[PDB]
Amino acid sequence: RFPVIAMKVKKGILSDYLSLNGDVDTKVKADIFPDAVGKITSLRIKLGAYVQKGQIVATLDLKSPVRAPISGYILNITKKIGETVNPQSNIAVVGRIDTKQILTYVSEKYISNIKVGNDAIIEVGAYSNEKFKAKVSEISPILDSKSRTIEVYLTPIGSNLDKLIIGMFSKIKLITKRFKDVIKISREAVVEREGKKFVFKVDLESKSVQMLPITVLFEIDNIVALSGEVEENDLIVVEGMSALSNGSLINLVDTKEGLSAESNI
Repeated sequence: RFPVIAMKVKKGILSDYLSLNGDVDTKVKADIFPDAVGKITSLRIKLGAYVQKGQIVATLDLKSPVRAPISGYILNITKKIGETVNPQSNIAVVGRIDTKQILTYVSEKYISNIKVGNDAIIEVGAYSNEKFKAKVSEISPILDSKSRTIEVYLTPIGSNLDKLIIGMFSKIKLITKRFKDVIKISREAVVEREGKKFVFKVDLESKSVQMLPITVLFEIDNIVALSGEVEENDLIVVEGMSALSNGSLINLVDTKEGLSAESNI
C-alpha cells in the first residue's frame, strides 16, 4: 500500500494576468509658475498643504506674488527660497486627491483584448494592505512607435485608497482571462504518462486509486485548472502520485482542504 495525501477538490476561479508597471497620478493637476522674473523671498506652502485657486503660495522680488492656479494639495515643491525664477520656472505642483489615476504603458500586441471596465490589482507592496482594486478607464488612441506602447489608464476603486498616494510607483496586475467553475488543484497532482496527463482519484471503500485523464486549461503559481472526469469533492492525490498506476493500492495518510473557490487574483 503506497502512501498518498489527497485533496478534497473544489470548483473555482483561476485568473490570468498581464504584469505591468505604472504610477499613481491624478487627472486634475497643474504647475505653479510665477507671473514675473526674480528671486524667491518666501514660500508659504509645504508638501500636503491645501491651497485655493488664487492663493498666494510664494513671494518674489518690490515684492511680487506667486498664486495657485487651481484649488488642491501641494504634491511637489521644486524650488528653494533664494533661487531666481521666471514665468516658465516650475515652483510646485498642485493636484486633486479625489481624481486619482494609475498610468501604465502596454505593448501593442496586448492591446486588442484590453477593454474599459477590465479589472486590475494595483500593488505597492506584498501585503493585502498594500494592494488595491482598479478598473481600466481609458485606452489612449496613441501608439508611441519607438516604445511600441499604448498608454492605459486605470481608476482605483474600493476601500482605503488613502494609502494609494499620488507619485507612487506601483506594480499592476491587469486581469486578462478568468477560468470560472473549474476544478483547481496543486500542479504536482498532474502526472505525464505516454504524452498525456492524468490525476489519481482515491476510492475510499476499496482504498485504491483510479488514473483519470485530464486537460489542463490554465496554470499559474503552481495551480492547475483542469477539465475531465473530476468532480467537486473527489479525493485527488497531491502527494505520492509519481509512484502510482491505475488500480494502485494506497494508504490515505491525510486529506487536505480544497484550494479556495475564489480567484487567485
